[PDB]
Amino acid sequence: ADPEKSYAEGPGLDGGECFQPSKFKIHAVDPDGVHRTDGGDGFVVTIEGPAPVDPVMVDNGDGTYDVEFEPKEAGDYVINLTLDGDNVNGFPKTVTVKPA
Repeated sequence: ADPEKSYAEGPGLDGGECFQPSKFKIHAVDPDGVHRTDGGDGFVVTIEGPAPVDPVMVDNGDGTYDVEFEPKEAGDYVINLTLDGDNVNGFPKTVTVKPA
C-alpha cells in the first residue's frame, strides 16, 4: 500500500493565526504508480482544535484529498492523516495559533 508514500501539505495547519483559512491537500502514492487505487484509498484525515468547525476533511477521488478548518480565537491544531492505518510523520503533531 502507501504506508511509505503518503504525505499531506498545505498553506493551512501552519497555525500562527486562527483567522487564517486552514486548508491542505493530501497526496497518497501506492505501489501502482497511483494513490492506492484512486476512489478506494484508505485515506482518513482529521483536524481539530478549540473551535466550532474543527473536524473538516473531504476526498476528491483523484489521489489527492483536502481538509480545512478555521478557528476565530486563540487555539492550537492537532492533525490526523492516515493512509493504511497509520498517520503521516507530521499529522499527530500539534500546531499552535495565538489569540487572533
